[PDB]
Amino acid sequence: PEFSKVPKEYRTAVSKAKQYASTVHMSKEELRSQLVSFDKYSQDASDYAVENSGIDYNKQALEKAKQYQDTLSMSPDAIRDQLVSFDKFTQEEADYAVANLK
Amino acid sequence: KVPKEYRTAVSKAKQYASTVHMSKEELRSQLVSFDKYSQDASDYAVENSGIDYNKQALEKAKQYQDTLSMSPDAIRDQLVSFDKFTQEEADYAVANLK
Repeated sequence: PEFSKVPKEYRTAVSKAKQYASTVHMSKEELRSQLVSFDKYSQDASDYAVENSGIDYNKQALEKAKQYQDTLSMSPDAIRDQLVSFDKFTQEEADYAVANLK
Repeated sequence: KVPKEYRTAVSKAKQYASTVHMSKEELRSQLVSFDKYSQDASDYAVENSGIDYNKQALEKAKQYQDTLSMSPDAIRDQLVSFDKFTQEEADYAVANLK
């Protein structure tokens, strides 16, 4: 749905989604839950924001993967499972993240 | 009295405490592996940046609760087992969840 025909709330949710993605490295599902649970956006505004904020979730997975590697010295395989099972990144996002680790 | 690099490590440590919310042990490792500080500069920074690790545990507890819809008890275990916060930091964090 085009940006100009969308409620103000959806545009504010997009602004908030961009803030979260630039600071905390969330998967689409983590961000979807954050916008509803913390910011109190409706499910529809959150669902719109996670898809329409220009977020590259492969890059989000890579940044989270680097954090796990640097803060905890977790193995690439342990990081891949954590990103999928726990953070709820897709398998392809987690595979891309770990292929770009040290 | 302290080297410039110890003071920039403190300034870097404060940046993580305002946006990322790492435990002392996660931050100690981060400053070395990611930021390329010496182990001595990192060990100094994690203790001398005025960081409240109780507050860091609470901020990280809120992230788990809202991003993953985690229960208070699952968050408590996660903060200790995964994040390496102390038990006292994790107990404070969970007691302060709404």
